[PDB]
Amino acid sequence: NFQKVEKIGEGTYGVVYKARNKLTGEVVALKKIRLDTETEGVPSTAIREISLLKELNHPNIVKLLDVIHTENKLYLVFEFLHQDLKKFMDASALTGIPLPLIKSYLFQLLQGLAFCHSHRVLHRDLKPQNLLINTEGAIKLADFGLARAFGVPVRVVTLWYRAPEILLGCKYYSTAVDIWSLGCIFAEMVTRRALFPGDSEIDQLFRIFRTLGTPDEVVWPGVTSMPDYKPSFPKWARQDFSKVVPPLDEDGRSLLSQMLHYDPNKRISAKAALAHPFFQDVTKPVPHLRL
Ligand SMILES: O=C(Nc1ncnc2[nH]cnc12)c1cccs1
Repeated sequence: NFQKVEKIGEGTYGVVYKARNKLTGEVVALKKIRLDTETEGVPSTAIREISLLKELNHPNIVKLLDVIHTENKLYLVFEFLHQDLKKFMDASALTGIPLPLIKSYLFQLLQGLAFCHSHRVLHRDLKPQNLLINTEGAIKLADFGLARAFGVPVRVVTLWYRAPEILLGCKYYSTAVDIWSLGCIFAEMVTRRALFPGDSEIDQLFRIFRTLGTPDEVVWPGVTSMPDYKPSFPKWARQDFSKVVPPLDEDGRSLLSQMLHYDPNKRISAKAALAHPFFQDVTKPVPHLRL
């Protein structure tokens, strides 16, 4: 029922094609979901989880158009967008993305997050490659909720945006994990360099600690009892944000600090972040996009 137009890439869960729906003419992103058994068919809890996502609709969430479970295989049909934030950042490297556009994108992403989180759905794997942009100035979160439905594999899956509680082996993390990832992405928009580009779980942890300080029981009650916490972690002091994300203004640096609080219970929520004075002068610029 779908004509493949071209291969978009290898996604987190399998190959993704730009395709045309033969009975509506709609152009879509068609995602084949890799079965690990392949042979046993689609686990039923995955189908039920994914089916729930068909209802979690918001303008800043890439729309799940259809779920097709046939021949004991799984395909997801998503709304197609022409650019991603990773590609847009690479393109804007000389000049950087203008503040007003960073601000608009951050605000839109926080709306999408606050919607999802109010329904107790997390993303868990936000990263620039899953932040998609249209010609209208919109940015939208892709693959929302797929991590809970299918798992997140090691394969390399980037660790750069992973929250510290996940890295310390917490099993029962919260919506705070997405706020951490979006804070990382905010910082990368501003500086044009990834904030914490680890190449292993411990390198990721120690890059975080080198910037934000090694966490202790003062800033994060309970941290020393986390599964993968080690008393022998090096004890680094915290750096100034003014060093970390120049030339971001005081309001941005305030917001960023709250999004990168170690204690997930103290980390700002998406709802609260929408109220932050950083967004007092937010607008919706139209991006400069060549397709
Ligand atoms: O799926 C990807 N990119 C995508 N590109 C256009 N529209 C999409 N809607 C949902 N995902 C989309 C991937 C990018 C790189 C690998 S897969």
